[PDB]
Amino acid sequence: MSHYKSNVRDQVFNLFEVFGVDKVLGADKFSDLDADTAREMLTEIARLAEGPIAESFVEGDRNPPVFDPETHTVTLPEGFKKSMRALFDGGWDKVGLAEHLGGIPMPRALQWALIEHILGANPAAYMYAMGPGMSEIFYNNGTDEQKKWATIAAERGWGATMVLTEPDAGSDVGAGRTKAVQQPDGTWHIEGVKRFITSADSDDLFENIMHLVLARPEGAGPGTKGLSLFFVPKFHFDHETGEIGERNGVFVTNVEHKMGLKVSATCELSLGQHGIPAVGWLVGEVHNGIAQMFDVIEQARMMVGTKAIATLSTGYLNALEYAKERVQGADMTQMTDKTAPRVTITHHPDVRRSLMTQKAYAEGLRAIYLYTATFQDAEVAQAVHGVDGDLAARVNDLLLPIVKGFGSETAYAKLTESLQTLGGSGFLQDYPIEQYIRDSKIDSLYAGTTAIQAQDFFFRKIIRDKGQALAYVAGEIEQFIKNGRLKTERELLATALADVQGMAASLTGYLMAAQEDAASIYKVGLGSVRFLMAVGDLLSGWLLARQAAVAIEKLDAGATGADKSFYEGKIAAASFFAKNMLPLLTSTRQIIENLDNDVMELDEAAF
Amino acid sequence: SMSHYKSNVRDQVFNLFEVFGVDKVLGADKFSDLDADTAREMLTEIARLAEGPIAESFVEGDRNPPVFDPETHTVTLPEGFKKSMRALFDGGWDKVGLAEHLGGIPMPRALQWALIEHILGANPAAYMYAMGPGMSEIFYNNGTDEQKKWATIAAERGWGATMVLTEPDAGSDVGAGRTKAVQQPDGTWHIEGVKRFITSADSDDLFENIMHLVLARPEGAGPGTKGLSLFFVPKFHFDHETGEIGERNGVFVTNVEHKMGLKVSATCELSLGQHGIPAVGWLVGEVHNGIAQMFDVIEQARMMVGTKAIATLSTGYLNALEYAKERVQGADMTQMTDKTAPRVTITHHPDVRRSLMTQKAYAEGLRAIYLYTATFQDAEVAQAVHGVDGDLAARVNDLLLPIVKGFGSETAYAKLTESLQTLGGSGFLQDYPIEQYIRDSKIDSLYAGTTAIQAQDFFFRKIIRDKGQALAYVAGEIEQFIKNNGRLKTERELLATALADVQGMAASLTGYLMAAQEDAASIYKVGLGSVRFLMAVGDLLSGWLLARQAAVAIEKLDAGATGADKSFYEGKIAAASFFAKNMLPLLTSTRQIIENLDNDVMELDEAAF
Ligand SMILES: Cc1cc2nc3c(=O)[nH]c(=O)nc-3n(C[C@H](O)[C@H](O)[C@H](O)COP(=O)(O)OP(=O)(O)OC[C@H]3O[C@@H](n4cnc5c(N)ncnc54)[C@H](O)[C@@H]3O)c2cc1C
Ligand SMILES: Cc1cc2nc3c(=O)[nH]c(=O)nc-3n(C[C@H](O)[C@H](O)[C@H](O)COP(=O)(O)OP(=O)(O)OC[C@H]3O[C@@H](n4cnc5c(N)ncnc54)[C@H](O)[C@@H]3O)c2cc1C
Repeated sequence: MSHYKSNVRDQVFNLFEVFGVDKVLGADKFSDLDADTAREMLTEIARLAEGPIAESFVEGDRNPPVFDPETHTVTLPEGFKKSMRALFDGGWDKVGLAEHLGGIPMPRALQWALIEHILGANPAAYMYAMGPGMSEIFYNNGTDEQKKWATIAAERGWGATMVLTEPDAGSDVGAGRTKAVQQPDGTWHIEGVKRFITSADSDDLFENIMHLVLARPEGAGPGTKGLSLFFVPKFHFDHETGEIGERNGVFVTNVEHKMGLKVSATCELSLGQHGIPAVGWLVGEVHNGIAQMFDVIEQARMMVGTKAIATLSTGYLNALEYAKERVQGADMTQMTDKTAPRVTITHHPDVRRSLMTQKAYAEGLRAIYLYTATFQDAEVAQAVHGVDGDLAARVNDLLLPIVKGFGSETAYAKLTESLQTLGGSGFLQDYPIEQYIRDSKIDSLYAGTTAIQAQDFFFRKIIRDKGQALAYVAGEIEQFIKNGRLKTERELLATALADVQGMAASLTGYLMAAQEDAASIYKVGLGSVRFLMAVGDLLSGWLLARQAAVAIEKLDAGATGADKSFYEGKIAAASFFAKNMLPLLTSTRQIIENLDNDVMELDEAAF
Repeated sequence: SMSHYKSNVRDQVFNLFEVFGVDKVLGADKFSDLDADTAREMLTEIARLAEGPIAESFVEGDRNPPVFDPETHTVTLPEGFKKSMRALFDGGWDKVGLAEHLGGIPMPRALQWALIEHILGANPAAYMYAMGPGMSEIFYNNGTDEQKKWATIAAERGWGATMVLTEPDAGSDVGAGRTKAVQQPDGTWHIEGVKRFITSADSDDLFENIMHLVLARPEGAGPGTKGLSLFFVPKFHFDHETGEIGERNGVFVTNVEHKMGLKVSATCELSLGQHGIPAVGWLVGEVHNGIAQMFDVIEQARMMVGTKAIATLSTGYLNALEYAKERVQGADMTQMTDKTAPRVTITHHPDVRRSLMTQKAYAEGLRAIYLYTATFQDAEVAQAVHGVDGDLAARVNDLLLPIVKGFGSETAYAKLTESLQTLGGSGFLQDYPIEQYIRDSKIDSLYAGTTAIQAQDFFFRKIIRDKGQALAYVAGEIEQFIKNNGRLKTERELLATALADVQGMAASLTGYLMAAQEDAASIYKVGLGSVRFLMAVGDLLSGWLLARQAAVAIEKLDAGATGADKSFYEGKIAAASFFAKNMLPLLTSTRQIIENLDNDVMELDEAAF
C-alpha cells in the first residue's frame, strides 16, 4: 500500500472505551450522528488518507511547488492537486464545520481523530483545506454583512491564510509594522510585507483566497493591543452573489525552499506594493485584532501538535512492519554460537526497547490530544468529565501548549528511533521516515516556537489562571493513583505527580521572588521548557495507565484474538513508560530546584 | 549558506596544548622535526582552506548531487565539489598522518584528527573521498613485501579506496556475507557477489584508480566472520612495477542510492564478477584473516564518523550563536509586562542562553573526548601525556572508540535540534546550513556500525572481555580529579555522583550477565540497558573533561588573562558548571532505571506491538 499506516483501532479505543465520547453521540447537538456512523467515518477517511492522499506524499517533496514571477502565483505538482480534489470531492474540508455552513455536527474529539489521517498521509493537504474552517472563524467574529460573505466563502470552498509574521515580527507579533489606512468608504488599504505565509498562493486549487491579515491602523497604539484584523481577499467579489471580480492588491513575491513540508507553499506576501491597493475589511468592524486572531492560532496549534503525533504514529508503524521482516543476527541468548539460527530483529532487546519507546510515546500522545479535544465541546466535557463550560475552556487552554509543544518535540525526537530501526535503509529516500523527520522539524517552530509554548503554559495557562485548570488535572491523576497488577505503575505515577508539583512550586517561587529581585524571573525562563515537557510525560504516563486499566478489564472479561493482542500491548506500554520514562522527572525536578543565574550573567563574548 | 563552515582552532589548540600537553612530544623522537609552532600553523592553514575552497561546494554537493550512468557504471560529480577535492589534494591534506615512507608528515594522532575536523566540518564527504592514502597505509601494514610495493604506488599516486563489507542480508551481521572467493592456479582469486551501500565505489575522475578492500568467503571456508578473508580488488589492473594503469577489472557499480543527506558521497551497489569479466583479488598479506584485517579499517572509520558528527555540531553551534547575537526579537524578561520596553537580541532570553550553553558544552565536551581518545592512539603520546604503557593505551583507545562513535553520533544529531531551533522559522530554511547539518549527520548513528552495535561492543568486548582494565584506568583518573581551590567544589560533588552512577550501571549490567549463567534470558537486560549505559559514560566523560578544562581556565584567569583570552576562559568555567548541574544529575535516574530492567518487553507477543 502507501507510506501511510493508520490506526483507527487505537482511535476508536480512545474515543469509546477510554473517554466515552460515544455517550454524547445521538443526543442534543450530535442528535444525527450515532457511534456506528462515527466509526464508519473514521474508517472511510483512513482509507482516503492511505489511498489518494498518501499517493502524492513523495511527489510533493520530490517535485516541489514553483513560484512564477511572471504572474506572482505558485504552481503545484499535478499529483498533489489530484489528492486535493479527492479531499474536496469527499467533503472532507467540511470536517467540523458548523451545520449552517454545510458541515456535519460532531464532537471535536471525533473531528480531530478524522483530521489525524490527513495529517499522517500528506499534512500539507489539510493545511490547504483549512479554508472553510477559517471562514467559520470569520463568520463568528464578523458583522451581519460579513457573515454573509463568510457563508459564500465556505459554500464555494475558498482557501484561506493567517497572516501575522513579518521579517522583524515573529514570536513578537506586537512589533509588526504593516499599516492600515481607512478609506472614505469605510474600507482600509493594507500596506506592508508579511513573511512565511502558508498557502499564500495555491495554483488553481480555489477560485479565491481569504487572507486574514493583522495590521496596525494609523494612530493606533503599540504592541499586539494596537493590532486589528482585516479580511483581505485575493480577488474582489460581489458581496451578494459571490461572483469573482477584479484582482485585489495582495501578491506572493517568493516561495521559500524548506527542509521539508515542501509541497506547502510558504510565501512572502506583499500588500499594496504592486500598483493596486490591498483592500481590507475590518473584521467585526471592531479593533480587537490579536484576540480575534487567536481564535485561529488556537486551532493552528492544535493542528500542529496533532500533525506531529500523526507523523510519529505512521513512522512507528512503518518501523514496526520493517522490523517484523528484517532478518539480522542470532538471538542474544545464542550470541557466542556463530552458527545459531538467524532471527528477525524484533528479537533483539535494543530493537524491542526502541519499538516500545515509539509505541508508548505515539499512543500516549494520541491519548493526550484526544483527551484535550474532549474539553473543546461544553456538552462533551459535561457528559464525559462532569465539568462545566468555564472549567472545560481553561483545561483545554492549559492543554493546547502541551499538544503543540510537547507533541512537536516528542514526535521529532522519537522518529529518530523509527529511522534507527531500519538500519542503513532508514537513511534512504526509498522509505518514508527521512521525509517524516524533515516534514516534522517545522512543528516546533511555526504556530509559536516551543519556548513560546512553555511561556504561555506557565505564565498564562497556570499563573494567570491561578492554577485552577492545573489543579483539576492533578486531581484526576491523584484519583487514579488512589484507586493490583497496576500497583507499581500507580506508585511511579505518584512520584511523577509529586515531581511535577515540585517543579511548579520552584518556578512559582522564582516568579514571585522577582518582585524584589528582578533577575529571579530568568530562572522561570531557564526551567520553563523542561517543565512543559515533564507535564507531557506525566500526562502520557497517566493516560497510558488509564488505558491499561481498561485493557485489564477487557481481558478479564474474556477478550480474544486481535483484541487480546491489542489489550496486552496497552498493559505492556503503560508499564514500560512508567518504569523507563517517568523516573527521569525526579532528576529534572532537582535540576529545576537548583537553577541559578550564572548563565544569564556570563558575557555574551564567552559563548 | 556558502561560507557555512565556522571553525574553532582556538578550542583545538587549548585542548592540544593547555589541557593535554600534546606539545610535550612535538620535537622529540618520532615527531622530532615538527614543533609546536608548525602544528599551530597547520591548524590555521587547513581551517582557512576548509572555510574557503572546501566549504564552497557544501551546498552544491547536496543540491546538485551525483548522477549515475548505468551503462558506463560511473558517477558524475558536480564540478564545484571536484574543485574542492583538488584544493584538498593540492595542499597534501589527503596525506595527514600518513607514514613518512608513504609521503606523510609524522605527527601525533591528536593533531591529525584536529586537522581533519576542519574538512569534516566544511564538507565531510570530501574527506571520505580522500581516505585512499590512509587505506594504502593500512594495506601496507597488513600486506606482503610485494603488496607493500603496490601500497607505496597507490599512496604516491593518491588512489581512492573503499571498504567493501555490506550485503543486503549482511549489515550488522557481517559474518552472514555470501560474496565468494574462487582460488586460481596462479594464486590470485576471483571475487563473485553483490555488495551494497559502498561509499565512494565510484568517484568520477577524481582518481586514476580505486583500491576496493573486499571481504569475501573462500570457497569451502567456515561460516561467520572467522571464515572471511580480505582481498585487494583494484578498479583497474595496473603494472605492479611502475603503477601504470591497465585494463578494467571486473568490479562495477550497478546502483547509487538516493539518501536523506550526505548526498555528494556516492553510496553504491557494487557487483563483483557479474558482467562476464572476473573481479581479480589478491589475498591481503597472503593470509586468511579477513575480519581482523578489516577491523584496522573499521577502527579508523568509527573514529572518523564520531569526529564527523562532532565537527558538524560545532559549526552548527557557531552558526546558531552568530545568528542569536544579531537577531532582535522581544523584550527582556525583566520587562515582559511593559509592552513599550526596548527590544533585545535573543541572547538575552533565558531559553536561548540555555539552548546555546547546551550546544556549547556538548560541542566542546565532545571535542575534548575525541582529542582525549587520540592521545591514547600513539604509544609515545600516551606515555608522555598520561604515563601509560603501550598495552594499556591500546585498551583505553579501544574502550573510547564506541564512545566517540556511538555517543558522538547520537549527541551531535540531537543537539543540532537546539541549533536549528535558535534560528526560529529561518532554521527550517535551506538558506541556512543547519537543516543540511541535520540531514548529513543522521547517517552517523548508522554506518560504521549502529549505535546498538557500538554499545554491544563497548560492554562485551571493551569492558567484560577486557576484564575492566581500561574502564578502571579511566574511572581512576576521574576519581583523582574529584579528590584534588574550592571554586569547583560543587562540580566535583556532581562528578562524584555521576561517577558512582556509572559504576552502578556497570555493576547491574555485569550482574545481569552473571545471572545469565543460570537463566539465559537474563542477558536480554544487558541488551535493554546497553545504549543508555554507553550514553551515560559519554556524559560522565563530557562532564569530567569540561571540568578539567575549567580548572585550567581558572589558572589562566588567576594568572591575569585579558580580552578574548579572558572571555574564552570564562566560557569554559560556565560550560563545566552548566553541564554538571543540568546534564549529569539525570544519570542518577538512569542508574535506577537500569537497576529495575525486566524482561516484560521481551516476553510480550510480537502481535501486541
Ligand atoms: C514553514 C513555516 C510556515 C509559516 N507559516 C506562517 C503562516 O501561515 N502565518 C504566519 O503568520 N506565520 C507563519 N510562519 C511564521 C512562524 O510562526 C514563525 O517562524 C515563528 O512564530 C517564530 O518566529 P521567528 O521565525 O521570527 O523566530 P524568532 O521569533 O526570531 O525566534 C528565534 C529564537 O528566539 C527565541 N525567542 C524569541 N522570542 C523569545 C522570548 N520572548 N523568550 C524566549 N525565547 C524567545 C525563539 O524560541 C527561537 O528559538 C511560518 C513559519 C514557517 C517556518
Ligand atoms: C550512507 C551509508 C554508507 C555506507 N557505506 C558503507 C561502506 O562504505 N562499506 C560498508 O561495508 N558498508 C557501508 N554501509 C553499510 C552500513 O554500515 C550498514 O547499514 C550498517 O552496518 C547497518 O546494517 P544494515 O543497514 O543492514 O541494518 P541492520 O543490520 O538490518 O539493522 C537494523 C536494525 O536492527 C538492529 N540490530 C541488528 N543486529 C542487531 C543485534 N545483533 N543486536 C541488536 N540490534 C541489532 C540495528 O541496530 C538496527 O537498529 C553504509 C551504509 C550507509 C547508510
